[PDB]
Amino acid sequence: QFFIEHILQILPHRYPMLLVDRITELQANQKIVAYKNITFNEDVFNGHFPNKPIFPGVLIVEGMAQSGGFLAFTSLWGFDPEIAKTKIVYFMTIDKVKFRIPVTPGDRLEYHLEVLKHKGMIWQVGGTAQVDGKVVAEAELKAMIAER
Amino acid sequence: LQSQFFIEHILQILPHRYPMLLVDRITELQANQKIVAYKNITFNEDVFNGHFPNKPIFPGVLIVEGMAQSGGFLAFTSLWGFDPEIAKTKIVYFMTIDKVKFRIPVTPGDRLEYHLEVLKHKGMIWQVGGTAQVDGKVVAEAELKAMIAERE
Amino acid sequence: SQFFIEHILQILPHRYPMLLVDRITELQANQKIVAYKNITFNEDVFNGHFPNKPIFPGVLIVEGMAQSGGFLAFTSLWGFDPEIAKTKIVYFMTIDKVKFRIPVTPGDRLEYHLEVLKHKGMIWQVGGTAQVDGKVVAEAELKAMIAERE
Amino acid sequence: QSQFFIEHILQILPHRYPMLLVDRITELQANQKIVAYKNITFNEDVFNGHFPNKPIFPGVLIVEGMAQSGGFLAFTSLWGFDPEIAKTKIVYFMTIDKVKFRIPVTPGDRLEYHLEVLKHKGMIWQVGGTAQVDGKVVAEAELKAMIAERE
Amino acid sequence: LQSQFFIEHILQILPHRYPMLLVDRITELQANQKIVAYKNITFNEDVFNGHFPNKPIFPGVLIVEGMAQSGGFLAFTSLWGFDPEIAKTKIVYFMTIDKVKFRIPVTPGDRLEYHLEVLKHKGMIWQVGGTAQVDGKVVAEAELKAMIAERE
Amino acid sequence: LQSQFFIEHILQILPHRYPMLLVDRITELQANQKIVAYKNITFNEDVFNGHFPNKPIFPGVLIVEGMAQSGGFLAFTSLWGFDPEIAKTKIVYFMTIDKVKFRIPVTPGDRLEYHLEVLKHKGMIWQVGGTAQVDGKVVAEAELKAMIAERE
Ligand SMILES: O=C(N/N=C/c1cc(Br)c(O)c(Br)c1O)c1ccc2ccccc2c1
Ligand SMILES: [Cl-]
Ligand SMILES: [Cl-]
Ligand SMILES: [Cl-]
Ligand SMILES: [Cl-]
Ligand SMILES: [Cl-]
Ligand SMILES: [Cl-]
Repeated sequence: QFFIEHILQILPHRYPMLLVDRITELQANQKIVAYKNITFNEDVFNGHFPNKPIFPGVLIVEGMAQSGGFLAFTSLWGFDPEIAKTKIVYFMTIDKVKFRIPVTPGDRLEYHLEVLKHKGMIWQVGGTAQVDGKVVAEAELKAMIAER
Repeated sequence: LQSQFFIEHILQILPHRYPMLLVDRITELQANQKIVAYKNITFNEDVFNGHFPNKPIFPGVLIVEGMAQSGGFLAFTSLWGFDPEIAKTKIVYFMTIDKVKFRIPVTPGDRLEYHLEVLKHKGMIWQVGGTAQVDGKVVAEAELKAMIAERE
Repeated sequence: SQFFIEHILQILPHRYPMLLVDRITELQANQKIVAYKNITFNEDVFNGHFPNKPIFPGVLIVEGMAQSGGFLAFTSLWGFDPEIAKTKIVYFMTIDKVKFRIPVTPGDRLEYHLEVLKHKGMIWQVGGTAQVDGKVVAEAELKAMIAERE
Repeated sequence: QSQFFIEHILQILPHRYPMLLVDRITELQANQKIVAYKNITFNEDVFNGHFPNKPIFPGVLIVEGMAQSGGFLAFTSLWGFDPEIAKTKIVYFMTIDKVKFRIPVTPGDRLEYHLEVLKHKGMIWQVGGTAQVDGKVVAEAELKAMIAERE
Repeated sequence: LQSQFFIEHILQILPHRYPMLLVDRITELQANQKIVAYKNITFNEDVFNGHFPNKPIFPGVLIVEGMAQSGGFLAFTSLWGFDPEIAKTKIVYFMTIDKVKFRIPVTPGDRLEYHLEVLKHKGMIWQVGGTAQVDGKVVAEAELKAMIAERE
Repeated sequence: LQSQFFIEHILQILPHRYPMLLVDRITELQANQKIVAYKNITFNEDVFNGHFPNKPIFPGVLIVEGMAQSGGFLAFTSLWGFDPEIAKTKIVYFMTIDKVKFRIPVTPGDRLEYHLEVLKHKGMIWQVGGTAQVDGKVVAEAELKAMIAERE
């Protein structure tokens, strides 16, 4: 397992845009299973929405893109914080996303992504976000790693 | 129904609030058909503390969000017109997102212009599509379907 | 016995960034409560506690146990009543026998387990532990008092 | 140079969030004048309290943005775009005078700072000018800063 | 109308909220003449994250803002006493600032004391001037003109 | 070893940072014996947004935290003096907290004075006890046992 501290050593994202808390499964060039805890104590809930906290669907996707990003980094150079500290990640395409169940405080948002296709710095992954066994969202995306 | 709406009009229609209200002004609007709006991008926004340190790049997913909110405003006013009292008890869920492509990164100092056109709508379910533009160039394309629902 | 953030928001007066209970999984009147708060990196406290080493504050673990306990005491007397809830305030008088055994970090489901040690009138004494995946990460005893909002 | 983006502004000014009030610089003439701006969006924390339901960019923050522009002008005039010397310098602002507010600034506005050097003697720089939104003057003010060694 | 008001009272009179309410307590007040209030300066303020890293210094412009808010409080209570119901239908507008001097940097642990007197006043327009002090020493001087207006 | 330390010195000794650095200044410091410090309480602190709306009260658990940080500063410096290079490698952790009692609510405008005394110390293990005061009145009491550990 990779914990927050390791996640920090690979992903360029920081607060309040680092939406992955832990990595539970990793299989180079194949897939990755990870998650982020959802708590009321997040600033995003002050406006989405007042008196009715609902984790933004677009942030679920960002969390999936980030999980895929970690798969890309590690699959490319392994766990190398040195190289990681010079790159960043750009979103290229998002497609076929569907939300089925709203994610709320108290939820364990689990990301399940598999590599669809990749070449060089460009990676295309797809999968689902699950809560307690159920699919709350599915999506496909292509992200690109680049030098800062 | 007017065609130009300022931040105060937006706050009376959309349920979104800080830090998730991503539309500052509406420049033009055709009921049940089209809407053009924009959000200014400044370094003085909290998302930039983490995306990314020393390299402020407005998140691509937040661009989608702003396009969806533009559609949501279009949806609501096309349904009930500018009715703040009916609006204060509704929210908006994302149902789907398709064919989005990011062409140019958005940075502090940009005037991110949203252009959404209604592709199909029935009752509460609206499906809009369009682009996000900075200085007349297209920085993003997207298609999305969102649902308006009575808060309960 | 199962209360979600929405039910919690109606009883407790605490709001962001000081509402430290996300869900209530078990509740037995005048006896005990079991609730939890999710710990994620996406929380403002982690910007300074501490940079490059995220560790949920121990005093905030106690705060969450207090809120859980205050919630237990309140509903025990009046049940789920948003009305009365606005006319009352549960503040804590003492805290004691606190012990931190394990660090809580982003990714943990911080579970609160409080029971009613004793109560007399509006003064309630609760105690228990903070648990993460079965282990006891902390423990404490608290005495709260229920009063009229004012 | 003449045009600097947020990237360059970060290497010259010490100001950071939530006090970096200049997004880009569109004009720069050493020892003469500077034209820069900051976008005003609702998605800014200050709007949570100034004011609820009535978002109005604080007037003092406009004067601040103007002060930040003058400082970048002063610094660049002395050493040009030098991130390294930048880290060793300070620009204390000593006084502010003749500031008038004419039109409120709100979300959706492009706050353009127009400043010119009014006097430069030794380490003391005196600048003045206006803040403009869409060609109209929304505020004017005078400022005096001192260049010193950071510590 | 008394002369000591705490944050609870200031909240019911001034329209400013976090992170822009910069007056914590009013210690002295003379209708239409003068007021003495203060704001505690602590490191635990978001503004210090950027002003400046590893060198916390309270923004000079914010000290003026605090003096303005003190003036606004005096102005309002002078005209309507402690009236929260009417106070809710107003906001203050900065009209002018002049003669400001920043003599001493203000930092965490300082009790920023505001001293203002009415230089002129007629209707909603009030002109105040004075100093900001820390432990008896003048940290700043300023003159400002504000206006109380119907929020609509 | 001085007895007066300001925010810039506190920043070199404690690893705490916004929004968990709860000590603004140290007025008295006696090695292995005691420390007197304080934190200014202002409305301009994020914590008051939710504790509580329309009724700002400084969290009691945070008073404790501020007392512990003081005791922690006392601990480190009693052992190494003002050694920033070393402080950067150590970190103090709460082991226990006992006999905590809150007597008076803390609010904006208050100067929260920490008074901690060394009850016992052997190596990296320290037991401190004391009170939190506001204008000579005791608003809280507590005892803590801390541990000075490696930061790795
Ligand atoms: O008054 C207290 N907490 N909350 C009070 C309160 C909360 C809300 Br909401 C409210 O609307 C009102 Br009226 C309150 O008095 C409190 C907190 C800590 C204390 C510590 C020692 C003694 C008294 C205390 C009272
Ligand atoms: Cl959503
Ligand atoms: Cl992106
Ligand atoms: Cl801790
Ligand atoms: Cl203003
Ligand atoms: Cl300043
Ligand atoms: Cl408390």
